[PDB]
Amino acid sequence: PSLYRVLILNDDYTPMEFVVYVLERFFNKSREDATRIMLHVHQNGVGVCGVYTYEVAETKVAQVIDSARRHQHPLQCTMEKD
Ligand SMILES: [Mg+2]
Repeated sequence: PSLYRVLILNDDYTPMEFVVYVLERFFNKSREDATRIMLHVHQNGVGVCGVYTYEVAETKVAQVIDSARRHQHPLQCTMEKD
């Protein structure tokens, strides 16, 4: 039962608030944690949102893209074997 990391990539145009909204909503973070991960990514260029089983991980990558495309932001999100 291998696991997979769900990451988001930093870009220069996506609002800070939407990134915080995303983590709170799709990754189940309190607003303190959300703020941390968002700030971390902003400086590091990449950050782990969470770690799940493959398909759980897969659903979360898809929901972040589908969501990002509706707010019309270019937030990049993908996965990788933990
Ligand atoms: Mg390990």
